[PDB]
Amino acid sequence: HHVDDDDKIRDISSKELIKEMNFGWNLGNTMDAQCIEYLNYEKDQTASETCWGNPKTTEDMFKVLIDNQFNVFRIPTTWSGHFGEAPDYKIDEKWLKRVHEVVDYPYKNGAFVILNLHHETWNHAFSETLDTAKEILEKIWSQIAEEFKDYDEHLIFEGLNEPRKNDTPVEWTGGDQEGWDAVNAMNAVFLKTVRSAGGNNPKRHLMIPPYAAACNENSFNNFIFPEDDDKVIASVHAYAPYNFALNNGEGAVDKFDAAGKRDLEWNINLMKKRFVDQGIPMILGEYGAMNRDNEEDRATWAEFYMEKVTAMGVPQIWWDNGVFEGTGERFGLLDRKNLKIVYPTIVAALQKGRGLEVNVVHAIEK
Repeated sequence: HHVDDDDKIRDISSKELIKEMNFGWNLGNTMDAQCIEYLNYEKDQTASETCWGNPKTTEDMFKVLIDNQFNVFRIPTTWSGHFGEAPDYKIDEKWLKRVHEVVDYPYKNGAFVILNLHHETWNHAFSETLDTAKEILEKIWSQIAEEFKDYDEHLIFEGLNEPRKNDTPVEWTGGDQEGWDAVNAMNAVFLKTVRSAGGNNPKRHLMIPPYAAACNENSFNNFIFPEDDDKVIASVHAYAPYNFALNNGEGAVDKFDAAGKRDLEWNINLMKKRFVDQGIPMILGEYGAMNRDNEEDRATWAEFYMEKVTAMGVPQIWWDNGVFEGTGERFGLLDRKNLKIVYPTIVAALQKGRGLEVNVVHAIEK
């Protein structure tokens, strides 16, 4: 130990590393917020951060979550609108500086941080678009890898978010050959680009999604996961059971019933069979259940899903968009302005289901 550098990145496998993860939270609707048309990014390259209504991110927001034993923070980040033309596609310096500031909030506090490319307009899973998309991917990921090359293993890159065939019948059903081929080609570019960047990047842990990051047989069966790289993790998003957790139309329910339970087990089984049983590390980078004024049902669900993915060594990361009111997706858990856990029974259910001591700190008091 004694003579080791403070900069050094541990050479450790993703399967071992993820045993250090408790469970996670996304800074949603923030660095991913995309208001290219409404705002004027050329005149203020970091105003997008608060354009969907969240406050400007602070270090104390992460400290509250750490106090509750969250230790992986995903920072979904939309680059589109903040970078220049071909052939350099240069990221604007002020936007990169702010993204760097936000990553440092959980990072400098010793937690895990995932940084991705989020609501990109240019990386859709189409054939006639793919050449450009690979070119941009390469240029963008080079810059980000260069910016953070000195960061240790706690900073993970997730190459793409939900790459898919936007506005076609196969957008959300798991895709088709054109989409599968495109997502595989883009993932391999991301992977090649980081592994050959400077500093710690060769040993950085890297997440790649199947098509749409979808938990579904089509996507899973057609996803190509790399040989002999022990530092790659599959990225999957799964708000199951959809009718309870995320559906705002006719099939929606506010009760976690015996059928929602079976639907979630089925989904967990698909991940188990595709990844855990194949010795592939995976992280559920998004999940959540909206508030439908049903705290006890959401607590039971969250404990159940946590205990099920914990029972298999898979961490999951709550999607928190800061939204608590309205019709629309109420995934808020942290009140970012008052610095309070709004649904402490949900956080207790995550601690409990993870196998941790239950201790919810900074609860609202109602």
